[PDB]
Amino acid sequence: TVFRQENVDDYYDTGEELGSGQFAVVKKCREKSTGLQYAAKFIKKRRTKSSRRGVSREDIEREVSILKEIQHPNVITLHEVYENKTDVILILELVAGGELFDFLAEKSLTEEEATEFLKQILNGVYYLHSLQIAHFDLKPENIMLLDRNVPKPRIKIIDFGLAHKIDFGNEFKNIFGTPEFVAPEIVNYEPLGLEADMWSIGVITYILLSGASPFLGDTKQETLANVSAVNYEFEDEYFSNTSALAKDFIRRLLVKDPKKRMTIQDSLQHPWIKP
Ligand SMILES: O=C(/C=C/c1ccc(O)c(Br)c1)c1ccc(O)cc1O
Repeated sequence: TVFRQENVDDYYDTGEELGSGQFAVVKKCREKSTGLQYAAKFIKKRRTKSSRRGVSREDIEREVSILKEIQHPNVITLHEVYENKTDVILILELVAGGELFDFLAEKSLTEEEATEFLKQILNGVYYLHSLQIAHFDLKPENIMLLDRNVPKPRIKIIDFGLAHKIDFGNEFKNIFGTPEFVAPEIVNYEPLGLEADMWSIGVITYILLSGASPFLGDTKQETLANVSAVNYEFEDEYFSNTSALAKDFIRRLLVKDPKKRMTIQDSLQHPWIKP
């Protein structure tokens, strides 16, 4: 699939940089014809077949095709796609309130503050999983707020760069996600499905309530070894006033066997969440 090949700078002006990764940079932008503001994600293309730099066209097209399907209050919306010889440029909904990660560093959350965020995450993941879309990269960095100066900020899931459609209940690919948040089946190079996202939500919930990462080691290999062995515990120093039911929710997500892990529907019916 080909994208718009006119120069993006003829239709948008860019501003503040919003974020920067190995193969992409995101810049605030403004559409000249409407004054409306967006986030432009510039993805570096691969320059040869065998190269390891840049993102393969297959991977870029997969992300675009997923973004084109989704429309939900808790997921980013895609506006337009441009390309040139160097980059594919996704014009995405602007989410300007900052990361859940950075907002976390400002303060641990109470269970009410945590569940208010978590319920929005669960609602977005429920929508995705309903469409058989696995995100495969859920982590505080990919959860951003629309406005961080309200008592109950609204969140959006960003970054569909690892997301896959799961038409057969599992996909057999490598997911090089972030060690602290990937499920044991990713660490072990196993077939992957929607369950991997539910493990990541369990990790996110642990961090939201405690300020601490449950599997984090001193090196990436230690973190990955801890994930595979399900080597975590609730430290009393961090969890002593956290309810048992919040711990129960986490414990039913941080389950090695994906078949025994809570699904997204289970998580919404769990007594800690269900109203
Ligand atoms: O920084 C990133 C996310 C940014 C963002 C900020 C505000 C937004 O509205 C939107 Br959409 C995205 C990022 C994304 C992908 C990647 O491969 C590397 C990255 O660093």
